[PDB]
Amino acid sequence: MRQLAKDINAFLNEVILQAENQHEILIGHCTSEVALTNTQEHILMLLSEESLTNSELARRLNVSQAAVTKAIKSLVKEGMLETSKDSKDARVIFYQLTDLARPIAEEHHHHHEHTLLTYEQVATQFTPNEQKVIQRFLTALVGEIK
Amino acid sequence: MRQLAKDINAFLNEVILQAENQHEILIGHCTSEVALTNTQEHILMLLSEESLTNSELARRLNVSQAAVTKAIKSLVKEGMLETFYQLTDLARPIAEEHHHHHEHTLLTYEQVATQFTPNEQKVIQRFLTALVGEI
Ligand SMILES: [Zn+2]
Ligand SMILES: [Zn+2]
Ligand SMILES: [Zn+2]
Ligand SMILES: [Zn+2]
Repeated sequence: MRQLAKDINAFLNEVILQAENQHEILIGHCTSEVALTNTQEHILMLLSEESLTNSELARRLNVSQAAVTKAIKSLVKEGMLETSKDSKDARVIFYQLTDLARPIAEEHHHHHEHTLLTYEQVATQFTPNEQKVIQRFLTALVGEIK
Repeated sequence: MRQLAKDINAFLNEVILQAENQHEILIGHCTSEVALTNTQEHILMLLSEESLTNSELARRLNVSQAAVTKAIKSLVKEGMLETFYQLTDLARPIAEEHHHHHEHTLLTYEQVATQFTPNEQKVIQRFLTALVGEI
């Protein structure tokens, strides 16, 4: 058996461990001045863009409506979200960010960018030809996992 | 930005999705005729090998002691474990199935690796190590 087979198993183990039960991996520490859960921040990021329903948020976040419901209630309660109505949105009423939430959504967005840039750093340690090999590997691996 | 950077992010999300709550990914269906969580099966597998404290199990799976303990209490309630904790006869085929599932998983990764040359495999190895190093 090739060493790589064992490396793949250990790698997947490490990924899951690093995910810390969150629905996503982000590189480095959150820098927000208000401590919201990762899921809460991600919601603020998404809603800073799309005015989604709690049901649509749950599908994207891959969680239960209940969890989203709890997240939203907390966000409304903590003054991160408020109800609103305006000509730019078809919805009769939706949750939009308050001024307090703006920097949070922005920070979480920056955190996603930093995460992608980190993978960019990793990718560029390899030649374009080598990157292609790594691409083929991820495709074959993900094909067996799903 | 290199597309590979985005592919990496997409891949990690898929792994996390596939590992729903579990501490590990396994390939294919669990063929146990019993509806235990993956963590429960894994704990049975380990205890089928040797007696371990809940603290030790937690270090083995890299999960909280709370996670291990809850799994154990359920296993006891389902008649899989008894007082260290030791397997009952009901649990034995399950621990065996979970071990076979692991073997099948490694064999699948072997099949993946052998789609690449020895030199290509090294590249992929360096990649895995570099990626984890940054996480
Ligand atoms: Zn943050
Ligand atoms: Zn996020
Ligand atoms: Zn199983
Ligand atoms: Zn296992």
